Amino acid sequence: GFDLSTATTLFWRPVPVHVKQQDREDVLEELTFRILTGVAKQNHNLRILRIHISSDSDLFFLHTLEVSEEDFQSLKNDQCILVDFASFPGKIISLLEKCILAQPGDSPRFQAVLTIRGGESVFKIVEINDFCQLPHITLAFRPGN
Amino acid sequence: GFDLSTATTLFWRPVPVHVKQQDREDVLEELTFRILTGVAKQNHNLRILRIHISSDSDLFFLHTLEVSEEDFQSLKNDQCILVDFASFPGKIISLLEKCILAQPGDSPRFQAVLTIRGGESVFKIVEINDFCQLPHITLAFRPG
Repeated sequence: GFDLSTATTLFWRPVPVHVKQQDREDVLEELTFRILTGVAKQNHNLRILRIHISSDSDLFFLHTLEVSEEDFQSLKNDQCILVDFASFPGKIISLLEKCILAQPGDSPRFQAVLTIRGGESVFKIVEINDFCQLPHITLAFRPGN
Repeated sequence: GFDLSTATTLFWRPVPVHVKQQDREDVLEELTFRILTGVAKQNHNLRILRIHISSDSDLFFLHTLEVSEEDFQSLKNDQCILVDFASFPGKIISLLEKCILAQPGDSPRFQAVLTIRGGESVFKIVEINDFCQLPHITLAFRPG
């Protein structure tokens, strides 16, 4: 539903992700994240944020998230987000940066987690401090483009 | 149950708390927090953690939280706690210290949040950054 033609790519580079699957060991792999901002192909007046997860090893490992300004309102409440739709894609990049610059000796420590299931995957960026683990943001991705 | 005689207080001082009860203004008031450690009178091997929140008046009414090592197992799972029961009170104190030394111009900023909903009060310590608000720990308290 997203218009890839009239779209602006703010982010497109590999990001260290702990890919978790049920009844399987955790696989740490460099996954490619592409963050796009623009309007829908169905509506050129509705601003939609798009995040695409891909892989260099698996060509058809595709997970996609599309969030409009309307759905962000419910997401802002559940995630207790303190910014509006404008600077929201930027805050994702800031969190994604911490995962990239993450070091085993860092405290607190950030890492990207992607839990794959049947027909839905759950992506999140968590914090590992000296006490507990905190999910900074939780997003739901769908298979395909 | 809890042996008040053989109990050690590790923390007892007022803490700035943002009362987020109902849906009104973020009422700020310093509440007195007390963290005790001890064992059960029936089972000396069972270590017990006691947390007391107060408003400090002549009523001496206290909302208390009691977490034994058995209750800690269930608490460790939900809150994703990565430390043992021994270092657990010490980490709570550290978060309480951050709330006290917190300033409006800090980023990120720690603060204590209180919410009272029908008898049960929900206390949690959250982090205020440039993006969102994240609870580091969420504890339920009971009257008396």
